[PDB]
Amino acid sequence: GKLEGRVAFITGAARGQGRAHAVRMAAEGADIIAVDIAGKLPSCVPYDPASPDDLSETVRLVEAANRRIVAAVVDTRDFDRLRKVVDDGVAALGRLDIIVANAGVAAPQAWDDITPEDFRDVMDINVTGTWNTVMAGAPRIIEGGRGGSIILISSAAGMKMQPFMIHYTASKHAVTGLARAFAAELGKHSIRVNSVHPGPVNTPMGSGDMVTAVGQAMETNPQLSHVLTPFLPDWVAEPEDIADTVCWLASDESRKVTAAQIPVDQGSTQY
Amino acid sequence: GKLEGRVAFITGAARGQGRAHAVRMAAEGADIIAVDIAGKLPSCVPYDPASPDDLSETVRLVEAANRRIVAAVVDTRDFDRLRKVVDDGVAALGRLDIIVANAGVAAPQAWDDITPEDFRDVMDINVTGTWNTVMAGAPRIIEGGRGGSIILISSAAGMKMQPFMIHYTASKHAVTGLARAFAAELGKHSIRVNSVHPGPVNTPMGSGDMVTAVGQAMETNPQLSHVLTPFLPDWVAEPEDIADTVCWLASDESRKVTAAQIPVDQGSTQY
Amino acid sequence: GKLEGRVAFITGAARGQGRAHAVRMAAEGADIIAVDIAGKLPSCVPYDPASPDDLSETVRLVEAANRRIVAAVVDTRDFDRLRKVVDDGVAALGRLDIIVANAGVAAPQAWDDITPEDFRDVMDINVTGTWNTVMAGAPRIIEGGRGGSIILISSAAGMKMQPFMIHYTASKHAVTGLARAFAAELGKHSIRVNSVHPGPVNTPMGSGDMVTAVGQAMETNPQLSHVLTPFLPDWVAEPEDIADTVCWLASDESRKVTAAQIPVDQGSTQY
Amino acid sequence: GKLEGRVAFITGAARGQGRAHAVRMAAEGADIIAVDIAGKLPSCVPYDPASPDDLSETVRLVEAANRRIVAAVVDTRDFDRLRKVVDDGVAALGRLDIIVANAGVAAPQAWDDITPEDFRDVMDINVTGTWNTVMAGAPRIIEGGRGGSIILISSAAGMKMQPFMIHYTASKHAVTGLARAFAAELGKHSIRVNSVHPGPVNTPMGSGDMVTAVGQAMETNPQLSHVLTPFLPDWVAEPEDIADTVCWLASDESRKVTAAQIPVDQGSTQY
Ligand SMILES: NC(=O)c1ccc[n+]([C@@H]2O[C@H](COP(=O)([O-])OP(=O)(O)OC[C@H]3O[C@@H](n4cnc5c(N)ncnc54)[C@H](O)[C@@H]3O)[C@@H](O)[C@H]2O)c1
Ligand SMILES: NC(=O)c1ccc[n+]([C@@H]2O[C@H](COP(=O)([O-])OP(=O)(O)OC[C@H]3O[C@@H](n4cnc5c(N)ncnc54)[C@H](O)[C@@H]3O)[C@@H](O)[C@H]2O)c1
Ligand SMILES: NC(=O)c1ccc[n+]([C@@H]2O[C@H](COP(=O)([O-])OP(=O)(O)OC[C@H]3O[C@@H](n4cnc5c(N)ncnc54)[C@H](O)[C@@H]3O)[C@@H](O)[C@H]2O)c1
Ligand SMILES: NC(=O)c1ccc[n+]([C@@H]2O[C@H](COP(=O)([O-])OP(=O)(O)OC[C@H]3O[C@@H](n4cnc5c(N)ncnc54)[C@H](O)[C@@H]3O)[C@@H](O)[C@H]2O)c1
Repeated sequence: GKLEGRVAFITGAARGQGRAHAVRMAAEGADIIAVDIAGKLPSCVPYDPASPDDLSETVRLVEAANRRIVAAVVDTRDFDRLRKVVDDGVAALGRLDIIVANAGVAAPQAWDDITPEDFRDVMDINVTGTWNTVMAGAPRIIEGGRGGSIILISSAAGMKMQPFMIHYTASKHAVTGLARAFAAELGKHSIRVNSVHPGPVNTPMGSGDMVTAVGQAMETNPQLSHVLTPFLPDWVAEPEDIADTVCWLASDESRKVTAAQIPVDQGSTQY
Repeated sequence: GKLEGRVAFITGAARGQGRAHAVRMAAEGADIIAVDIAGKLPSCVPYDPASPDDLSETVRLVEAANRRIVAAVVDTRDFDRLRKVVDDGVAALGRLDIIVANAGVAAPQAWDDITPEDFRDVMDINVTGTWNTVMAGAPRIIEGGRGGSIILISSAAGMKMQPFMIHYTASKHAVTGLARAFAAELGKHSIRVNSVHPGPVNTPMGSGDMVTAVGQAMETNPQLSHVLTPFLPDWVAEPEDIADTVCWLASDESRKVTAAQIPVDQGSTQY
Repeated sequence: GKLEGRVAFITGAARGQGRAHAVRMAAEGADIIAVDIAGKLPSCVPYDPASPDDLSETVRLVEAANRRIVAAVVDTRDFDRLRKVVDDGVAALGRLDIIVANAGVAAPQAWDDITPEDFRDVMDINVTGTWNTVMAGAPRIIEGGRGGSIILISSAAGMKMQPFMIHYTASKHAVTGLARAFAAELGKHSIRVNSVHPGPVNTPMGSGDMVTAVGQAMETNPQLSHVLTPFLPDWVAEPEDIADTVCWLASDESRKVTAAQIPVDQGSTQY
Repeated sequence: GKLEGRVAFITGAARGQGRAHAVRMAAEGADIIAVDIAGKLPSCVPYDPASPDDLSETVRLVEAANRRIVAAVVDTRDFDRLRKVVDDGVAALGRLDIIVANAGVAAPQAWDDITPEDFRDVMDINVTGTWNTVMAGAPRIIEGGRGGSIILISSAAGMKMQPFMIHYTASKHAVTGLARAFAAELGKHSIRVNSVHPGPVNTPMGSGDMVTAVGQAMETNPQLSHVLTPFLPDWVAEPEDIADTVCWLASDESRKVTAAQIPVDQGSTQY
């Protein structure tokens, strides 16, 4: 496997893309430190939350590949507990090489329906949770002295833009900034830091009231409806496609790639 | 003048570039709604704070140009107070056409010296404050039915990156995201939203211990010393050079320009 | 007048945007060196060519503003004649401060209908002609020892992309590269070099004949139909709108701005 | 073998990165159509040209990997010959899946030492040769009806800029544009088109008088010396590092990635 003997720390691992990364990296020989909030999301979020049962299933899948996994229910906004969990994982698994900062939320809203609390919540999770993840993981990669690879999941919205969520777009741009900023200062440790920018991905972020919320928002400005048009026939990527790119970024075959924005969007950022 | 009969809402107006904008737009015929925190900055900020007296001196300068000014001591993180101040100002001056979201802080710090507090404070002011500013002002532009122009002050850091301030670079990227996102949804009201990206500017953001904080950070990674190198002979722009660009963006001579990132950096973002 | 005493060299001056630059900079007090091919364009170009009479009309409009103007029929691909025309102009007018490299062509074609000759003709005009223009003018700017300002006209296509003209998008990207490259080496002379990226502009390039060509190419791929969608209500800028931006770039009010890509596209490059 | 049963068409295959792509893709199970000028380079080029013997050695290595290879000495500027070579290769090998447009030249020169001939030569090769490559291969990928993957080799210069080669920088931006424009019209055939942007690579592009040419150009503007500074400790990548990224883009593990600019530059485009 491409990641034999390695240990990856992955947030938002209970389902969707985060589960896809855990499962892919375990298959490549990595042991896993997996976290998810596994509970209530901000009230502007229209789809269903993840559950402790979801995270148990990620655990089951990773063990079925014969790898060790340390999993915990924790909010990426809770820096002290996140730091504690990472330290407990590393003590247990012996090292840390890879961070995937994947936990995030989306909430379609017309600009003038976004309350201060709404803005705060999305920014807190998508940016501060992302910064907390690097801050919990990086000193443990540095201590090993082997170099490493940190992948921050941004969005197509964080390279170009996405309409009907001012907070989300801001937050995903902030993630681009976090990648370039952490890349510059962590590069002397041979730690690569890169951001990944998916278009629409087939995950439970499409569940609950998402379709309705998107539908309602679009009505407020129909001129903005083609911002996510791809060049390929596909509008939607599978979580495995994102895991493909993130696996490559984790692997030694991207050892010279850092500070980069990697789109996996069937071309829509150039549309 | 290029802004006869217009009204501009300018944040961070007590000194530096914010004062230069007020003075420049006043000279152009605009009445002003000016706000500043005029007091203690986050503990990670190494330079000196502004005072209420700094804000009064901006008031004097604008009145000396024979223009009207409404001014208030207010934190851009305080949405409730900011909306009230804007609403009273617009009631007093008759309309709103222009927003310059200019209040911001900088703090040189090694990445591993940024506490959760420091990160939060820089993010809250540079992003949340910026968002609060548009939210308080844009409805007043809309109701006038004339279109208008909103300028968000980002940084070179928000187009490329700047080392030794993870929070700052992330926040200024977020500001790029705010300008594109607000441009997309407000465009139907004929409201332009653009961001401006200065390199170093000759302001009191250079005051107190800033040069010291800079050298101390630079010491942690000398390889990063040349990120801000210009193509022109000059490393530093004057606040009036930034006012030059923001005035163009406020004027009817940029009516078709929106969602843009305008650098004023002597070429450094391409260095 | 913002350009009193200055001299500007403008290509593609016979009509459209180039004429609007001449007229505007004349109104601001500059004398003008104006050239145009004023004759046949490559066969892939679907709209009507300019004529000697068109250039003569630009001359009269410039003379009407009480300015001096040296005008000549010349192909920007003709490096020797372009250099002599500049040299003659500078001998007559005393100096050179400003370059607007505006001459260019557009040709909608399905990717597989572009012949080698078509690709060559579009590249030669849009890239080599632009490069010849800088090589003919920049030595005379340097000679004066006053600094100066060079504006290359690219396109939204050269920031993002435009479908159905592989040559044109490539050429306009080359223009972004020319600007950054010349900015880097000419900056030591205090010569700024920037690129300007219009969306659709209301000029003879966008004639009926063009519309037909655009419709034909579009039929080959309907999904690519919304690449030029604006955030503002207007899809088309006026040539005066572009002249507003290029004038600001020529003026001392942008003395710190170099290597920049300035869009005038109502938001479309972020759509 | 990530590429069993596939056929890749690779230009500049006699040595350096082109040979590394041939060798790697053959190891991954692909058969090869390989071309190289294998002779005289433009006179502005300071390093050593390749020879027919170099190309024969590439043939030797692919054959030793137990793969089939069709190789020819041909200039990418020659559309007629290049197309005929591709056609003979596809008649022999059965199909075409992958294109690596890698043939390119570099020439350090102060801006005012670039002759019209130097400019045209660098442009014809890096841009027209690249376009000719796609035009010769893409119809063949289309006729197979299986989708495919086109990788254009640009440079870090084509994402940011590189000093002391106006032509080179312009050509590599043009390559960025080509990737986007072709991605747009070929995506309906499930053909991805992407560009790859290396920083310095350890190849014979460093041979002959390259070191001298670089040092001499640098003397004309010492301010520009740090444009290629990395965030990682290494300034230089190996051709295998680039082959890693091109291999990934050729593979099914980047099936949703198109119109992307992929830097392999240790972070220098964000420096
Ligand atoms: N789905 C898309 O179309 C799409 C497109 C672009 C980007 N993204 C981004 O990709 C990432 C993966 O999301 P997904 O599509 O797998 O959606 P998902 O909602 O199925 O997965 C996200 C997971 O993160 C967890 N999470 C959310 N907030 C958290 C917090 N504060 N602390 C800890 N865990 C938290 C959720 O419980 C959930 O398990 C997110 O960063 C998202 O913004 C998604
Ligand atoms: N000076 C530089 O080198 C530089 C470079 C790039 C960008 N910028 C940005 O330019 C903008 C203006 O900065 P400046 O150079 O004039 O520095 P400055 O400190 O002189 O002026 C900033 C002003 O904003 C005010 N302010 C700060 N936080 C506030 C808050 N929460 N609420 C209300 N007011 C607040 C301060 O009191 C101060 O008066 C900032 O956004 C800054 O980040 C500065
Ligand atoms: N009109 C648009 O929608 C649009 C959009 C983006 C960019 N542009 C760019 O704006 C610039 C000006 O174009 P325009 O809209 O005024 O169109 P236009 O055709 O009216 O003007 C272009 C002028 O340049 C001249 N010209 C063309 N090739 C020449 C050559 N080799 N040498 C000398 N002169 C030459 C033409 O004769 C014409 O007078 C061009 O670079 C064009 O690519 C136009
Ligand atoms: N070496 C670097 O530092 C570096 C950095 C960034 C990008 N690049 C780019 O990478 C690519 C590969 O170059 P390399 O580094 O392996 O150097 P190289 O000179 O060793 O390889 C280039 C090969 O292309 C061939 N070639 C050149 N022009 C040709 C033409 N018109 N027709 C056919 N073949 C031709 C040359 O003969 C040579 O064998 C080029 O596009 C180059 O511009 C190189």
